[PDB]
This record gives sequence, structure tokens and C-alpha cells, in this order.
Amino acid sequence: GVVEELVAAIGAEQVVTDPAVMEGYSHDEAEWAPYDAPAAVVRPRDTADVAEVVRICAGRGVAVVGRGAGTGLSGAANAGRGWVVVSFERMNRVLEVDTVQQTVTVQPGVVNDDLRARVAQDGLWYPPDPASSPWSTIGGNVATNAGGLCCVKYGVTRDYVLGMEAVVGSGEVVRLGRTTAKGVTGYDLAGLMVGSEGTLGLVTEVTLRLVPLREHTVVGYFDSLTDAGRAVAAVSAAGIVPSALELIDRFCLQAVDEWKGEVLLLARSDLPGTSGQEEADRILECFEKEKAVYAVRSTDEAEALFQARRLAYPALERLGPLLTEDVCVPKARVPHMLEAIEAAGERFDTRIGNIAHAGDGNLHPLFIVPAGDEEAKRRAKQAFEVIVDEALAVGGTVTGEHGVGLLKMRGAADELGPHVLAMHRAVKGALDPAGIFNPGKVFALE
Amino acid sequence: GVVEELVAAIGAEQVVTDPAVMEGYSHDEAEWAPYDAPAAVVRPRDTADVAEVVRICAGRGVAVVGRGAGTGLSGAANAGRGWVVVSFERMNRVLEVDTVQQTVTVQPGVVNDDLRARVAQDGLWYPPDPASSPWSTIGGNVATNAGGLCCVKYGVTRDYVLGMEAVVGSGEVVRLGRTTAKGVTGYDLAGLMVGSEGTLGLVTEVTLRLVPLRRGVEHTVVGYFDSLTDAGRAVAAVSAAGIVPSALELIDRFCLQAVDEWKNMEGEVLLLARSDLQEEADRILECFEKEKAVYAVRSTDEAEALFQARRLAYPALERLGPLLTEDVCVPKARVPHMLEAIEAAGERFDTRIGNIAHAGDGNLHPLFIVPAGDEEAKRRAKQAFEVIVDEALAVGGTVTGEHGVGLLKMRGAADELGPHVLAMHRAVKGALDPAGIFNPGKVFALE
Ligand SMILES: Cc1cc2nc3c(=O)[nH]c(=O)nc-3n(C[C@H](O)[C@H](O)[C@H](O)COP(=O)(O)OP(=O)(O)OC[C@H]3O[C@@H](n4cnc5c(N)ncnc54)[C@H](O)[C@@H]3O)c2cc1C
Ligand SMILES: Cc1cc2nc3c(=O)[nH]c(=O)nc-3n(C[C@H](O)[C@H](O)[C@H](O)COP(=O)(O)OP(=O)(O)OC[C@H]3O[C@@H](n4cnc5c(N)ncnc54)[C@H](O)[C@@H]3O)c2cc1C
Ligand SMILES: [Fe+3]
Ligand SMILES: [Fe+3]
Repeated sequence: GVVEELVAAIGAEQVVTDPAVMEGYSHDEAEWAPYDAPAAVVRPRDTADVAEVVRICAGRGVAVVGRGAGTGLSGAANAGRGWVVVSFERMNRVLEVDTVQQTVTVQPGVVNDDLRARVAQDGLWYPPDPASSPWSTIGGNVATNAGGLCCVKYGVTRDYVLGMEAVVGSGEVVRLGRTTAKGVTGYDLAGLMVGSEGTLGLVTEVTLRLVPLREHTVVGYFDSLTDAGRAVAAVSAAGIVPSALELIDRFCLQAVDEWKGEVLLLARSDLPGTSGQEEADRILECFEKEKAVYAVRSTDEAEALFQARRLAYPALERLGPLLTEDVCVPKARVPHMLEAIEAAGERFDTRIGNIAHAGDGNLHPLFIVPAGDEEAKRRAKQAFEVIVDEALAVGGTVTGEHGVGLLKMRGAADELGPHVLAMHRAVKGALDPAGIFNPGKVFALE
Repeated sequence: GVVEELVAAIGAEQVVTDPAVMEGYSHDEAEWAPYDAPAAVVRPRDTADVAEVVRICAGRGVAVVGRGAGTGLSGAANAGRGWVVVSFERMNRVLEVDTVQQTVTVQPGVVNDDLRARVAQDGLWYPPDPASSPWSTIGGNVATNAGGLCCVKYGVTRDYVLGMEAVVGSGEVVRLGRTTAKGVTGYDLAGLMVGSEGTLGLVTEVTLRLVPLRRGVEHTVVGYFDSLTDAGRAVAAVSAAGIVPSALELIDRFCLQAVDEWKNMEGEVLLLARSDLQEEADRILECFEKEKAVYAVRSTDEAEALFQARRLAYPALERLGPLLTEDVCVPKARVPHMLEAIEAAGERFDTRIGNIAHAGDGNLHPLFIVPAGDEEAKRRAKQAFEVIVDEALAVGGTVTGEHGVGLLKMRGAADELGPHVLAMHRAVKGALDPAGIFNPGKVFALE
């Protein structure tokens, strides 16, 4: 009967309990991730309301799962029987853009693009652009440490989180991190909150640092995954850093070309003036010493090839359920990793489509399961399970940006090992003594 | 005995007990920071030996304080009576330079420059260049989260720690962080170890990210001023008028004519600037002639000696007596107000405080030199730097920007963090160090 206490705690129009308005709030876009009907879905208005839902929930042992827009692919925001889904959709204001400090102060509910458009008016820029930029929230991007296409040279969300206001413990509002451009005082707790996937506390206000408002595409029509890619084991080994570098295959494109060589490799270079034309002709030398049917300098605003890469996951989702994996391996092991994905596609008769942020060795293998073809659905799980077990042996990690959540919990336990898992339970026990903040995700308590 | 177990595990040429050969291992350069003779100073050879020192001391409640080169300015490496000083001076090798991944894998004892010179051979660059680059270690810079001079565009040491190998708890050797260029698996535990000042475990290996060695545009900008008050509106204007510089420092003549009594190589405020792009290179002048300036030459030649003077400013003064240094960092828009307040606090406590500052990001270094014979001047200066810390907190800054909390800034940091954050600090250290052996009583005070 936690709902009666919540409505007496934070009004009656903040707490929603209708089970029909909850099926959309109890899961993200991760399919086969066990979710259930929660007890209540709270829509807090300010930090005080979150400080009450955490306080009510800490005295009862009721689980609290934060939720932004529910666009995760690992089930990180999925609810359980009796949980409380704190929806930050009402805290969606940008509270400041310090133009001289080059920082912005945002609430966890502001959408990624809504933030980028706002800071653009003041000549500042927020680099991290995850392929879900028009939908994901800053509160979600901070807890998952989401990365984008420009992470090659600009970094992930952690590279811009300066400080934050969180609700931790039994409901204490604390200020974490610095607000300046330098500061070592204490521990790096504001950083520990990044990538924690909401299992240590709810962020109710985030800072973030900005950069001034910083164009050459590269293109390359190639064939197999064994080759083609190998220009990524060469661009990093030979030619500088491309402002972007993706790896999408024709298999995903002719599913975007229906919804309004063989495997391409786009690259970018954003340098003003003559410094900048050479990055676009420096990023070519790697592309023709490797088969190369076409490969044209290009750079003709076309750009149409990068919207296709962004709409790679917005496609193949209305064509059936989509299972996605997200491994990140060393850049020198991308050629074999593409070999293992295509070889795992025949060991389990499943034709795995490949998209990848090739600029840092982060691959997104993806297979589309026919809502009627069963065995390809069950070989793919085993096929996507050998991919993670292979990416771990080459020296990579089970996830590169999407987070652990639920679907990558086992494989992640193998990477961290028994000793690191012991520290995870110890850390969460200190900052979440009641065990209410998204329990059983990333690691399993017990 | 307690030394008997150290000698029984790996104690032949690793364990030293001579009290004369331990004072150089039991304290750093922080003046008036309580240090004392430890019980033993271990100089481990590999990660396994550290796992033995932690295992012995965890079962006995004996404190362990890590040591790199002992160049801290906050007493972060100071030992206590009966502690064990783990000296990483024997782990001073770079064990890898991944050229395709653009990473380096180094041991905690490697000197900061020793790392950059090594990676320079392969056309790669390690940006963070702290003013103690010829002496401090990478293991120390990771534990302190040290920053450099051209950091105002590339970031601090934390911005380059990818993964690490640490000895945590009762002695388990663990791998923290990734080695690739992406990875969110688990918590950012390797990051929690960065900037922890060795109070959660000893780092025995850190992986670091590198950047290509671009050259060409080393446009510098000099320009002596008249006062510290009017070298405000010109540091807050280089950012508001557009685009931050590759570097921007602010040193005064008292430190310059303290370097000139050595390598005999103008005004009262130098303020150097940099630009690595090229336009703008005449635009960072406009902040200097719109405000008062005795001089200002966009000089691209060598001009470059003045930066060795800025770097060697604390390597200077080091010969003029004991030096009390502070390290506050305030918002960039509040540097002008801070420089007025410190110089005004120099007469409210008539101690003439010399000023160096990373004015490009708001990190100020007020410093006073103690005559060492005037006793009250020890207490006149102490309170003068105390109102400076209390002013940086009320203005919206932090008690430390790069030097770390350590010992000398514990009272000020406790006021900034507050009771709730301090409670989380003890809870974390209690969880990862249940025995309380990893540098106890630093950064925060255990109840
Ligand atoms: C088409 C498409 C493309 C995508 N491309 C990318 C990509 O390139 N890179 C990438 O990283 N991701 C991508 N994503 C998914 C991405 O991981 C999520 O969108 C993002 O990580 C967070 O989104 P959210 O906030 O909407 O998620 P949610 O599922 O709502 O939750 C995010 C997590 O944070 C927690 N949480 C939310 N708010 C708070 C708070 N204040 N405090 C603490 N915890 C909180 C939740 O517990 C949850 O674990 C993509 C998704 C889609 C559909
Ligand atoms: C002239 C001068 C200029 C300086 N400039 C800067 C600057 O620009 N920026 C800046 O940040 N600092 C600067 N410093 C001080 C600087 O913090 C230290 O030089 C450096 O951060 C620590 O290096 P170290 O190994 O010498 O530290 P130590 O004196 O050994 O102590 C460092 C701290 O980290 C711990 N530690 C050491 N090794 C390890 C390990 N392997 N694992 C865990 N903990 C460990 C110690 O316990 C101690 O608490 C300067 C100092 C001087 C004298
Ligand atoms: Fe992605
Ligand atoms: Fe400094």
C-alpha cells in the first residue's frame, strides 16, 4: 500500500496508478528484458518530490527505478513487481547557460537535442550525440554514460559531467562534483554517478561543460567485413583522428530506403580552413590500399549517408523485433571481430547485420528475428552470446555505450570477475544501504 | 614483531628500517604538515610485493601510505608513527606503447617527463604537464588528479586514465577500467581511484590515453601589466569575447626576479597566452590593450623562455625559504574579484603574498615566503591564506584545483563537502577498505 503514502507525500496528481498508463512506463526498447507491472509511476515536479519518493521508498524497501525516455537497449529502466518508476519528465527545463564559463545547467529530463539546440543559440556546443539524440534524456545519458559518433576525439558523456545534484541514501539531497574547470577536492563521486545506470541514486540536476561551435565527409564503397574494416586498423595506425568514423553495411541501408560494394566506411574531418582539407585527403590513403571499388573524396554537403547511419536502428524495428549487441574491442582487433560476427552468423544460421562506431572499435552487431521464425531467434541469442565471449578474450568489454542493464549482466560479470563484483556490492551497499535503487541490474545483489 | 613479517615475506633489500634513511620517505614538501618516522619503508619490486604489504598490514591494522616522489604540497604522502611507506621508486618502467590504439601502459613510479619523452619517440603526446613534471610520478599524478599548463583545452590526468591495476582491501590485485577507447561495464571504479590521493588502494599499473604529436602553431602572447586587479578584466575577456587559449598563466615579478638569481636569462604581472590552431593570434592581444598594459608582443619566437620561468617559479623560491602555497579554483568570471581580495588580504595581514595562477581556468596559487625567524609571521600568514580559502568557498569555487586536499586543506574541504558528502566519503572508504589501512586520516577525517 505504498501508493496511499505517496499521494499523501507528494500530492495526488504526481502519482499515477492506472495499470493501463503503466505498460509504456515499465520497460524501455529492450525486448526480452524481464519487466513487470510496478506499484506506482511517480512524476515528480522538483527535487523535493524525489526526496520524498526516495524517503518513502527507503522506509519500506520498495525498489525505485529512474526513467528518462525509456530508449535503453539493455533493460536498465525495466520495472519489477511493486517497484516505483520515478519519471523525470516534469523536470525538463534548462536552468542556465553560463556563457562566460561555457557551461550549461540542465534538469535530468531535458532531451539531448533540445539541449543542443539551446546552447547553439549562445555559441556553445555539447558534443555527445548518441544515435538517440532526439529522444534520450540527459538524466538517462548521464546514468548510462552514453556515447555518440563524435566520441572519437570529443569523448563520452563522462568527459563533460562537472557536477550534479542527486538524491541518495534514505533521501538526502547532496551536491556532487565541482562547478569550475578544475577541482580535485574529495573523491570523484560525480564521475562515479556517470555510468551507474541509476543504481546508486537519482540525479535531479546536472551541470556539464560546453565547447565553442566548431565538414569533410569521406565515403568508401567496400565489400566484406574481413576487409573494408581493415582501413580502421590503418587509419588509427597511420592517419590521425577522424572527427567521425562509422561502419554501416548495405544490409541496414536498404531497410532505411524503404522507410521514407557491400559494406561502407564513412569518415569525417572538422578543421577550419586549409587545415581540414588535408584531413579529408589524409583519410583516403587508407581507403584505396584495400580493394576499394569507389572511394571518392566527396564532401559535397552527400551528407545523406550519415542520416542513414543514425536511422540504422530507427529502421529494422518496424520490420520485427531487433536483438542488438554492443561490444567494444581494441582498434587493432576490429578486423577479426568483424570476422567473428560474420562467422558466428553461419554457426547459427542467422544473418547478422553490422553497424559500428569504427572510430574506436565499438561494434553494434544486430539481427532481426522474424516474429514467426523461432530457431533463428534462439540461435541468435547463442550467437550474440559467443560474440561477447569472443570480444572479452580479444581484450574488449561487454558494452561500449548502451550499458549493462539486464541483457548484458552475465557477460559483464565475467569481465569484471569475482573481485570487482565484490567491490560493486560493497560500494552500492554504502551509498544505497536500503537496496532500493534499481536492484539487480549491472550486478546482482547477494 | 611487525617488521619480522615484512622481512619474512619479501624483506631482504625491499624493507629498510634505518631511521636516518626513512625521513626522506616519510614526508613531502608541504610545510608544517605533521609527519613522523614510520615503522618500515617498503620499496616493492612488482605488484605481487605490494599485495604482501597490504595483506600483512590489513590483518594488523597498521596504516599504509603510498609514496611516489614525495613532491606533494598538501602532505598527501606524509607518514605517521608506525606506518608503512610503500615507495614505488622501483617500479619506474613504461611497459607498453600501443601505437595503433594510441595508449601507453605505465607503472606508478615513472616520472611524468620520463613518460612523455618516451611516447614522443613514437609521435604521440601526453598532454598533462604539471609544473612538477621533472619530479612527480604518474602514479602520484593519478592519485592526485594533477593538472598542467596547457590543460585549459585537453583536460587533466583523470581525462586520460583509461584503466589501472590496484591493490585494494586486504590485498587483492584487481584490474579496474578498460583498455579500449570505450567501455561502461560496471561502475567507474578506476575513476574513483583517480584523485583519491591513495586512501583507497595503491595503484601498481595505469593505462593512459595519448594524442598525436601535432606541431607548427606555437603562437604565444606576452604582455606585462600594472596590477593584479586589472589583470582580471583581461582574463575574463579572453573567454567572453570568444574562444579559450591553449594556455594562460599569470606570474608576478616577485617570482620572476626570484628565477633571475639562477640561469641569468617589464612589469608586475606577466600573464602569458598560447594558441594552437590561424586567426585569433592577434585577438588575444585586444584583451591586453583595451585594458592597461605596459607591453604586449604577440611574439611567436623564443618569449618562450618566460614559460620556463613560469614552470620553474616554484623550483625557484624553493631557494628563498620555506614557502606556504595555496591552491584555490574559482569560476572564471570571479578571478578578477579574487585577485583583488588576495592582494587586499595581503595588507589586512601585511604579508606580501606572491601570486601565480592558472588564469585560463580560474586556478590561483597565492604564496607567501616565511622569514623563518619571525614566529608570528608564521601565524600572520596562516590566517591570511585562511580568509582566501573562505573567500573562494563563498564565491563558488573549490578548496583545491590540482594540488589535492591532503592535510593542509582538510578543514576547508570539510566545509565545502558538507556533512552529507563527508558521510558518503567514510561510507565508501569503509566499504572498499574495511580495515582502514589505506592512508587513514587524509582528505577527510575518519570518525
Ligand atoms: C534508435 C536508437 C539509437 C540509439 N543510439 C545510441 C548510441 O549511439 N549510443 C548510446 O549510448 N545509446 C544509444 N541509444 C540508447 C541509449 O542508451 C539510451 O537512449 C540512453 O543511454 C539513455 O536514455 P534514456 O534516458 O531515455 O533511457 P532510460 O531507459 O529511461 O533510462 C536510462 C537509465 O538511467 C536511469 N536514470 C534515468 N534518469 C536518471 C537520474 N536522474 N538519475 C539516475 N538515473 C537515472 C535509469 O535507471 C536507466 O537505467 C539508442 C537508442 C535508440 C532507440
Ligand atoms: C614545483 C611543483 C609544481 C607542482 N605543480 C603541480 C601542478 O601543476 N599540478 C598538480 O596537481 N600538482 C603539482 N605539484 C604537486 C603535485 O601534486 C605532486 O608533484 C604530484 O601530484 C604527486 O606526485 P608524487 O608522486 O610526487 O606524490 P607523493 O608525494 O608521492 O604523494 C602523492 C599522493 O598520492 C599517493 N600516492 C603516491 N603513489 C601512489 C600510488 N601508486 N597509489 C596510490 N597513491 C599513491 C600518496 O599516498 C600521496 O597521498 C607540484 C609540486 C611542486 C613541487
Ligand atoms: Fe550507438
Ligand atoms: Fe599549477
